[PDB]
Amino acid sequence: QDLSEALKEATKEVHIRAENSEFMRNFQKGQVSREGFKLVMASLYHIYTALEEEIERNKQNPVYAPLYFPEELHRRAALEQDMAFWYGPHWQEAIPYTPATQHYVKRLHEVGGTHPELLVAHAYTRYLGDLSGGQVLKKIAQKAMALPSSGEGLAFFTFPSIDNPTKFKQLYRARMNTLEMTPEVKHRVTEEAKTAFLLNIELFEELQALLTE
Ligand code: HEM
Repeated sequence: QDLSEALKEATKEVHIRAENSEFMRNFQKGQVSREGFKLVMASLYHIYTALEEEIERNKQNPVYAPLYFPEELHRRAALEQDMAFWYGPHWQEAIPYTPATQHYVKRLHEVGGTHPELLVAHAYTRYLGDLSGGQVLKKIAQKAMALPSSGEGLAFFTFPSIDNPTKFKQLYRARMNTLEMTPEVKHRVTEEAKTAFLLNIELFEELQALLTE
């Protein structure tokens, strides 16, 4: 069975759980505040920073290399612009770095540094979501918070080098399917994808509590 299918199957249950975290439930209903939106976007800034550091570290490693698409996919630059938008020109000392964010970053560095054959799980969990359901979330954010169609403050959700997210997702899946796969790697990759999802749920749990304190 192809890796792209194996990952979709292995994470469909946990995905349902992630959508129904209290934070995402509120987000999807259009009940996201600037305060809540800033917290989550600052946490993604740290997460994607770590993810992409490790991608760059492993760009030539054949257990990752076919998924090397910085121009199309990388989010760090977009997130910097968003941080300048939401937090102002001194954003680097204004943005929070929460413990649940630190925990996700830590696992990203473990994977990138010690288990790079699992990095695909982490890329899959973030980028394929961003190209799919992230575009729905963009539209809700825009409407909730009166964010302009010109895209300021939502650079994260914008892929100016990808014409068509569906076709690119199909390419990315096809290329995932060219990674050298053994039963051992496949099984652990799908497990790590479930972990990546849990790390995201734990962040959403944490942020909700911080908003409700
Ligand atoms: C309310 C929150 C969310 C909504 C409404 C949402 C919605 C979606 C939608 C509509 C799709 C496309 C499904 C399909 O094409 O069959 C999707 C795919 C995806 N979503 Fe999300 N999602 C949300 C949260 C998340 C979170 C928190 C993660 C990961 C952290 C994520 C990861 C993904 C991934 C990896 C895919 C690709 C599945 C695949 O094709 O293999 N989603 N999601």
